[PDB]
Amino acid sequence: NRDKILAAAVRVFSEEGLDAHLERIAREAGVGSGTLYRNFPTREALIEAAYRNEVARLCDSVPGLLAELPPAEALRAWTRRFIDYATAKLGMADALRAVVASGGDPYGDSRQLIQSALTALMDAAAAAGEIRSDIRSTDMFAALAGIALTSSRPDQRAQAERLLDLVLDGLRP
Amino acid sequence: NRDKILAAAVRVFSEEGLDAHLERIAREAGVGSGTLYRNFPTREALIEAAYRNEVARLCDSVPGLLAELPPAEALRAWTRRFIDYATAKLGMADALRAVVASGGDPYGDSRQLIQSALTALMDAAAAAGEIRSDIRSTDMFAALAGIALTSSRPDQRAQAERLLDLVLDGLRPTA
Ligand SMILES: [Cl-]
Repeated sequence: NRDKILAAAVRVFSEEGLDAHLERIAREAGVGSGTLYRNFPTREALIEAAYRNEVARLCDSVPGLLAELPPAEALRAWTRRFIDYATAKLGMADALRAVVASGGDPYGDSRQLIQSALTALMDAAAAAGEIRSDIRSTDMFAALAGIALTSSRPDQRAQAERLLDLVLDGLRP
Repeated sequence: NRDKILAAAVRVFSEEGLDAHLERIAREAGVGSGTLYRNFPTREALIEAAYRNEVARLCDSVPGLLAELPPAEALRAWTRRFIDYATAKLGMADALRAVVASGGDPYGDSRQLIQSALTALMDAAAAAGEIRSDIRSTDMFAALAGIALTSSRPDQRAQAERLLDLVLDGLRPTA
């Protein structure tokens, strides 16, 4: 419902930019525009909420991934989700740029939250002996950030996947 | 510098709500007020950032706590940090309201982030056999929230510690 509105926000802001038709987001989410407005009264609030929700969905996937997969495989799956997040962030670049230029702070403590999710994955994989234990999570984060910077476009997805494979291979015991 | 400002903001807004003077926050953070205005050009932007920082610090303590303590004791230490957060939240009630009434949203996905931190703690403690595995993290969240609502005054400190003990005892395994 909320997740539906904010998923729709990512899509519509990515396609239409800052000037997106808000009624389109409501309708795609199967919701009235009064409902959209009661929850997200300004377009900047909606943009920021959509960004924050991408961040939270990425971070909050970790316990479930660790529950279902061996920890190095959990880390690998999560790195794909990190690129999905990067591709989303890039998709709504014009919208996020506008919120910042108008005085907003969509980002807040997102970098720390994402770093901590990575630390949780890497501590579990290192404890299991599935990865080396001497790599810092802050350096892995920088590696993923660079792959985001070079390879976040939808058309760069194969290169992004191969670069993720290379960095994950750098973690091998 | 930012962590300092934001920590000071939470402290001052939770104590004084909207009577908070920005000069007091700058002072406690040890920074010049121009520096504070440069970074947070609006009182509501300061309040929102302070709240979000408080949530993220609470969530991000989980890996480190699980690295240093047996997982049920990690859970216990973190639940005290949760009550610290929820007490601050209650104290910042007027300030958080003012962020809303200007069309902003301090809360975002905070509930989800904090519930997930709780899930991480409870998953580890159940895997280790140190707690039962059949309690829901949304229920544990509501239990801790309730303690913050009943037992937030400085004179209720000991009660809050006893309620935390009671809730953690409800988590005890069969064997
Ligand atoms: Cl944040």
